[PDB]
Parts: sequence; C-alpha cells; structure tokens
Amino acid sequence: EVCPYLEETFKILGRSWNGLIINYLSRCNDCSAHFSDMKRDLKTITPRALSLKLSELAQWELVEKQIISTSPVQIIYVLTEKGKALAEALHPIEAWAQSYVDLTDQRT
Amino acid sequence: MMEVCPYLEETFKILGRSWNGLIINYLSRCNDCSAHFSDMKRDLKTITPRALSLKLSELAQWELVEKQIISTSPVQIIYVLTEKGKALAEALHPIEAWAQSYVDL
DNA sequence: GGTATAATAATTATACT
DNA sequence: AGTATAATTATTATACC
Repeated sequence: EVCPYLEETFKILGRSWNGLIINYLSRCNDCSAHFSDMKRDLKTITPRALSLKLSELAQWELVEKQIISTSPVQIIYVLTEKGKALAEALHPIEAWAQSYVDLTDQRT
Repeated sequence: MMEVCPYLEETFKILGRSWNGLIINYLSRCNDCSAHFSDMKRDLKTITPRALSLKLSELAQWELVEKQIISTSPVQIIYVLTEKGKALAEALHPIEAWAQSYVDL
C-alpha cells in the first residue's frame, strides 16, 4: 500500500505546471527568473495560471518570491534548496521522456 | 530564450494530473505489475470508481497500463504495467526519496 | 467491476492595466 | 508584473447494479 509522502508530493507534482516551473527555474542562472521570463519560455501558460502556481509553490516553500531593492524594484522567483533538490529528482523523468515519448502520437 | 523540453512537457500531461503517478507506482509494486480494479480502488483509499476508470483509460491511451481480458471461466479483467510503464515507475524513485527527506507530515 | 448523473474544484480565455 | 470576469475541464460525490 501507498507511501503518504509520495501521495503528498503529487499534490503539487500531480497538478498543472508545477513540475515544469520548478524544472525551468532549476535551469536558470542562480535558479532565478522574473514573471515575464517564465511566461515567455513556458509558451502556453496564462498570467493568471503562472501567478497562482508561483503562490502555491511559495506556500510549499519550493519557490521564493524576492523583492530586490534596485531602481526600479525587481521581483524574482528563486528555487529554494528544497525546490532545487526536487528538480534534481526529475532528471530521470526527463531521461524517460526522451527515450519513450513520441510527439507524433495521437490519443483521444 | 531558455526553452522547455517538449518531451518533458508531454510527460507532465500524464504525471501533472491527479492519480496517474500514484497508479503507476502502485502497479509497479504489485506481483507481475498487475492488479484488478477493486485492488486499486481499495488500496488507493480515497479514489472514486469513476476517477479510477477514467484514469485507467487515460493510462491505456498512453500505453502505460494495458487492460487485459483473461477469458477464464468467469472472465478476469487485469490492468498491467507495460515495459514503458515500468520504466516510468523506476524513474519516479528519486522523487519518492526526495519526499522522504523533505515532506512533512 | 464498473456506469449515470450531478456538483465541485482546477485550469484556461480574454481583456486590461 | 501582474489582476478581473467568465468559461471550460478535470475531478469528485453520490447512487446504482
């Protein structure tokens, strides 16, 4: 029967965007990006979806929202060590994806 | 500018939904990576039969879990992790190790 | 070993600043 | 660098057999 830690982990992983967002941040310089970077490179995410996800990720303490006192002010999203570790745990998923997924496949 | 892998993206279409990762992991720890409908329903604790059925059809389309008909005396219906499904299950171990170290609970 | 029907929760579309 | 309103999907809650 089922690992309740794994159950908990899918409460974030088993929803839209979370996995892709933490993977994207793990690849950025300093593991950080602005709202507009993520919207641009995630391609099909809406601003409202991106805002909600970032806020849930901040609650899960996977992503940190930092106010930077530059002029004008910058707002950057940065992976926590906990988030960075989760990002590492996704590499073999990436590997599986490049081995087994065919993008031409059709489904209902 | 810092593009996302399309294959990873496609993978999250299954993983980034309710139940799919849990079902694939469950099936990976069953004898012969096989289970009956009621087995999964009982062991997943809180899944509705309709969510289970939908998800099993979803996973069949991805060719992750095959629904097999064993034409015995009363017919048995078995859901079976494919080799592709087994590889996915394996690739979920480091996530489970991360959960151990970080999740609270 | 599941389906039918109905309601809720998650996600997206659009528009806007 | 995000919010607002409304629609559309995804998921669940009950029944039922």
